[PDB]
Amino acid sequence: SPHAKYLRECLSLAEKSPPRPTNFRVGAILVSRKEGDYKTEDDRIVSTGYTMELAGNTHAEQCCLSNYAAVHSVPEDRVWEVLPSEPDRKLVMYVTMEPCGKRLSGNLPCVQRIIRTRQGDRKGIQKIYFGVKEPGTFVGGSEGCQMLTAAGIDWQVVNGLEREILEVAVAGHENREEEVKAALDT
Ligand SMILES: [Zn+2]
Repeated sequence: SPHAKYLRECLSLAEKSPPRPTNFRVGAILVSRKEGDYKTEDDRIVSTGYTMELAGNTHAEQCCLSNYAAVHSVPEDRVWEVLPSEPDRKLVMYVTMEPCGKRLSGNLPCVQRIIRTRQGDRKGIQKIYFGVKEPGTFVGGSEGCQMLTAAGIDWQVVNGLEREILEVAVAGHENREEEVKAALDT
């Protein structure tokens, strides 16, 4: 019920990303939600991010977590130590596209950044919502979803925004419109 609204807010974040010929403009919002029969009024925003918000070749999930790490004065790879881990609440990430499980560079993929948050006595991110079951990379596929399931992280596709999410994501690409039509065909 609130999921489409959160993904529209994610799409507005994605539009802050600079269009480039090889990037995927994505936005992400991390939410703390009461477990069970929750009220969206009681949601708390924990962090936000978008592709290339931070210098270099950064993804939306990466920027979302690194923003929180910077505010809490820890290195980005130790953000798991400071993310909320409260009784009766769960961390939920909304992101326009499926988190990637493979990156064409040496950078850690987004699903691994998500899985990393569950360490020690910290619950980490418990569920991912996204609007297109394709990663924010050229690879395509569902490897991100498979890695989430293998790690015990829930995920759910929210239908109805696929074309708009893709049009924004690949706005900087030479063959963007033909590429959108192919992704919607998939
Ligand atoms: Zn990614």
